Amino acid sequence: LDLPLDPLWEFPRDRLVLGKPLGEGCFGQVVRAEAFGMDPARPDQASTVAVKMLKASDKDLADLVSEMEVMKLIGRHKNIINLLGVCTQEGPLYVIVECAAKGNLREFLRARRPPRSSEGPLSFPVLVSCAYQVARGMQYLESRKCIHRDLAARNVLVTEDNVMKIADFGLARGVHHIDYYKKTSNGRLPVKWMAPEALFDEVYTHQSDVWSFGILLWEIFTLGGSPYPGIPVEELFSLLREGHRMDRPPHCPPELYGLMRECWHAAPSQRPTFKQLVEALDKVLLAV
Ligand SMILES: C=CC(=O)Nc1ccc(-n2nc3c(=O)[nH]nc(N)c3c2-c2oc3ccc(C)cc3c2C)cc1
Repeated sequence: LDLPLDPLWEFPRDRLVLGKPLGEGCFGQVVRAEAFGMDPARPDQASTVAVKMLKASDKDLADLVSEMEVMKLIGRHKNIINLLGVCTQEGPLYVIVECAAKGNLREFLRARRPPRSSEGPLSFPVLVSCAYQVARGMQYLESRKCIHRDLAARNVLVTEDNVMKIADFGLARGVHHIDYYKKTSNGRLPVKWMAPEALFDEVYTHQSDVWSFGILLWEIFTLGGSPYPGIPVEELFSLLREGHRMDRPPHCPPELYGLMRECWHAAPSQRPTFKQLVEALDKVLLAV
């Protein structure tokens, strides 16, 4: 408490009904919720939102406050998870964002793996659209000087209308104390998304995010596959020092594997920019 009141963002906590937790092992810090009157022109209208709360140290408060203020600054875009409001007065700190109903893109793809017996849910144009939308979101974040630093399919959320929304672009990443052997409770090894300059030299640019986007492209066109399959972290270190790159996935046209390999060029200036990736993927989508 004793946080400043920002009337542009403050939302009455009694207009929230907190619901079931999100994430896997977060001690009830992020929950689904219903909000009433998030649109002040429809004060009684319900909507589904997501709420993040503390618990907590003085540092924990400052981290969330900083994460909140980052979202305030970055502004709104169709392909990111947008801040909707905050509860800072007369109670616990809440940060309210959009709820993307279908969950993260990795789980979305894996659950959709294949008269229409030969037709799985996911067609090539819709896979390209997913990649294009993420590229557009990332191009927006870069224009606002935001480096994501862990861009991955697990950090892209999918709305009821299959819109991609980049999540956690404003989360603290503790880049100076990453356990490179860390395996998440879902079995993910996040070191597998890190650009070499980040992993080896602790340098991040927008071009490091471009590297991770290449890994994300590979996840899309393997319908949520795990990158560097079967390669433990110790071997990944030596393979990246030798310049190893992932193989072309099955059922993946050369245009897309081409984009992947460009995103993994050693020199960051020889990777495409997000603006170039948007245009390249746009051409593929228009090719139908
Ligand atoms: C300990 C690890 C952990 O916490 N892991 C986790 C992973 C995903 C989600 N998650 N999942 C969805 C989803 O499926 N649809 N829509 C969402 N907004 C979703 C969110 C979500 O909610 C938020 C509310 C406020 C802020 C500031 C950020 C978020 C995020 C990212 C929550 C927790």
